[PDB]
Amino acid sequence: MQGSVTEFLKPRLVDIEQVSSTHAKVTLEPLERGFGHTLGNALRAILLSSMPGCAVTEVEIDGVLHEYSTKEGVQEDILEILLNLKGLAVRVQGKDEVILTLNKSGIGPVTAADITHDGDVEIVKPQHVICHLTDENASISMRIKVQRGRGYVPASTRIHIGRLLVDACYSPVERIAYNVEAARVEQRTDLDKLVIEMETNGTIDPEEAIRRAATILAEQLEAFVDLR
Amino acid sequence: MQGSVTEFLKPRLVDIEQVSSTHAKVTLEPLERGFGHTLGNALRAILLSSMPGCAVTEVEIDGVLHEYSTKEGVQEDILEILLNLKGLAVRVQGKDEVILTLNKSGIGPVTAADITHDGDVEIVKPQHVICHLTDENASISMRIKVQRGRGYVPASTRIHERPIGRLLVDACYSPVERIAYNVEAARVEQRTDLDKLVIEMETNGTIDPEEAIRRAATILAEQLEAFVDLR
Amino acid sequence: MQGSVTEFLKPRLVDIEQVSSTHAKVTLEPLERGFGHTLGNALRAILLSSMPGCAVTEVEIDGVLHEYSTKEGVQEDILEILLNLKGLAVRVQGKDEVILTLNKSGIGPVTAADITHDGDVEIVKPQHVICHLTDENASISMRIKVQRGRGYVPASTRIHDERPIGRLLVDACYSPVERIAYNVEAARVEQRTDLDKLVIEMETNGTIDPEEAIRRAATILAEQLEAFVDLR
Amino acid sequence: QGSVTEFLKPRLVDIEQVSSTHAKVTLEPLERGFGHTLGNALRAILLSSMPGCAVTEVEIDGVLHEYSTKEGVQEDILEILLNLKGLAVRVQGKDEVILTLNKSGIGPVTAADITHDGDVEIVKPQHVICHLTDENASISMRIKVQRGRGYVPASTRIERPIGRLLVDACYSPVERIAYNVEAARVEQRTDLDKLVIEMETNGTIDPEEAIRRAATILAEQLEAFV
Repeated sequence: MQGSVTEFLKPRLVDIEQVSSTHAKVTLEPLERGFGHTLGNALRAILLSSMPGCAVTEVEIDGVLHEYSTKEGVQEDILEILLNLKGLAVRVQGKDEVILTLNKSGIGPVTAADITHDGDVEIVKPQHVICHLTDENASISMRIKVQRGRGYVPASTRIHIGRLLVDACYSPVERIAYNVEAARVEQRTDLDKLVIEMETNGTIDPEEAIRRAATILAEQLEAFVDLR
Repeated sequence: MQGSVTEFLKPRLVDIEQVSSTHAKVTLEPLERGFGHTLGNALRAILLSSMPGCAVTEVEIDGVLHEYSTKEGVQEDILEILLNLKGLAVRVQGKDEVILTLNKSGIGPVTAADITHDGDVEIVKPQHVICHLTDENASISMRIKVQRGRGYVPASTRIHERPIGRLLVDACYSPVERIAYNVEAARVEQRTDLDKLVIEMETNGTIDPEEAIRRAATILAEQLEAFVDLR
Repeated sequence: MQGSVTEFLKPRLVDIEQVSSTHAKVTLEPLERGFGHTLGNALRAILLSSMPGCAVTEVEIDGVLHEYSTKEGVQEDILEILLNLKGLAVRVQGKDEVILTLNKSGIGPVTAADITHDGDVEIVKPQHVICHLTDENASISMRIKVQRGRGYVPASTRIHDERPIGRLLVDACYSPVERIAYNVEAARVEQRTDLDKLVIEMETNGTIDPEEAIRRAATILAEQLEAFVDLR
Repeated sequence: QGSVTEFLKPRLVDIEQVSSTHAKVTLEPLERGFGHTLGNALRAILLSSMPGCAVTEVEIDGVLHEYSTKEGVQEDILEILLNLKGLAVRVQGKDEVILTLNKSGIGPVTAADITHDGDVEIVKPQHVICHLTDENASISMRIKVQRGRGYVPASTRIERPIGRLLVDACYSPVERIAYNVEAARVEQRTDLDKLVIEMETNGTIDPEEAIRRAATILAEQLEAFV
């Protein structure tokens, strides 16, 4: 090449290792010394708190008046059910609120697969157990409210009829970790590669989780443009 | 939620408090919770290591063959002069290298103000003493090389050249010297959650506080180009 | 149900076991005897041939004229590159044709991660090697055409034209389903004893999710039957 | 997937009744490979999931056990139950209908002698159930016809005894199925087939409705994936 004063060498998503359906290892590579931790800490903060996502916020179970109520033909208590509903990982098309209906009579587990198939709704882990009906004459009929939000708004902060409130885990990102490691490139010798380890709820893809973290970051800096 | 700026309020340079000529307190305000430290740490890392800046790298003094003493008519030894030249804070237009000539005969201090006025070269502290000529028949004539760079770069360079440069001085190209930040709850009255990031800067004068920030942000934003939109 | 016309248990996606990023095991459960193989064979046929998906159809490499010509500074021959481009797994937003540009100068592998970042495009396996530049003065600049199609249409089945000169044709593997297998297994239900559970083993190219691959197979099936299920 | 109409959907294009209980239905616009896909799907539904009414119980006056024979009837009670098994009846919208058969005279007591019920349609009225020998002979029975699936034997059911008799239920409205894919010569394109489904029914079901019910069972199984 030809120049006089170098000041670039930007990283790019170079590899994706899906350890599982909800755990991956993304690696941004050309990283000038010190930039591993700079982007690593910036992103880890965005991923761990500013990611969008859908989450169950309310549930209306038939016969259940309040949380400390009773469901004779159900193994776990209503509280345990709301705790089960919190882990309902759902990916919805574009709406910011969708009502899910769950009708189930029988002996055995009432899983997320028993939820009424809505075309515009995606159930990440259908094998996710929400209930366990004990007797063969037992049944549950509930309307699970799923909303689009950010972060973690628990039941407390509110201003509210069997409307059962459930702690909202809106964030598609469950656990972020990063390592800087020497990306021993043939060319130079001082370059690193940032390895971002993700543990999502499935509702978000690793690469899109990164491209949204970067977008939140870059947009915060919009008022400090200065080209070059 | 749609395109270009969502729910997230964005920060902007809201105030600049120059504690002195080289120490200031910049404050970016509308900051959603958690963004104070996110930008604060991102920027503090860019400011503390990726800032450009000019620095004296070589000096050619007439009569002086090498860094070890003997200069007839000058108070301080050549080494002390090179150490003095290191502190020469210069802000240049757009040359990654400019040669400054300093001719001076006369009793008293040879300051940075005596350097030959180059149009594009801006001398931050003209009262910066480089020398002290003892007798009245004493004089120095040197060509000070000023280069653009980043970070510290020791006198270690080369191994074995029409144009030369006899004496070498350790280059501390960084303009930014020390960074500190505080998040503090902002004051807007309406939403009273919001924070304001206060970035405390101690520069070498060759760089303005706001431009130091807008360059830090630009290095950050450009690193993210493969995950955002630009490029 | 009340007057009764049904008298039959309907299966539903009950579990998804992602053996890996591109291999999963989907299981539809309440299945009346004989229905495991009936749906299993129906679906396996739809999945194995009627699935949509994105695929590289054309490529325009700078300096390369014919598909059987040389290249300065690249390890593998142009044919090998087109074969490499076939395995480019890309997931695009909403578009039946997107042009991807790949500019790369240097030494080492030119992977899918080097493709110019389009917002519209999603590159499934960025570590996918497309090239290997031998000398440092070596470089490739190509425009890879990615189209939305169905199943697999070989180069042969594109023998006419448009701009034959330069545009190198590549075999299109539109379907994101590389291999399907199914097992019926007794779903040893709590009370019943005639019920099975259909286990569909999938080996996709990543561009398609297991459950959506099934819900698209079922949709192709159900829609074929539209003239015998309603139409009135 | 963007989805929405790209494949050539087939439709019932012709019906060739080789006889009263044997037909050849043909669904035509069929993209390559879809002949066998639908052909095998349907053939499995037709061969095992079809409804159909069947005689399950019979209450003959004077008769108690199957070991009885009757005063005035040619064939023994067992033979009569075996005759009742072949009673092909098509009922409106019910899962159980009681048929009454009163008959005095000499000659065959056929399905045509069964008391005309509005809902009940008797497919083969000339179907012989009995043969009364003397002219003072007569039978009076209530034949129970139920809706169900597949072949459900009498052993799946069995003061002391109730009224009487049980008969092996052959609910399946269809006996045998066969299909051929054959290239269609549709005057549009050329890489298309036509599925020919050969049916041998018991008469209680029409060919086209047998297909439209097979397709409906199929499509409804896929409801959770559509």
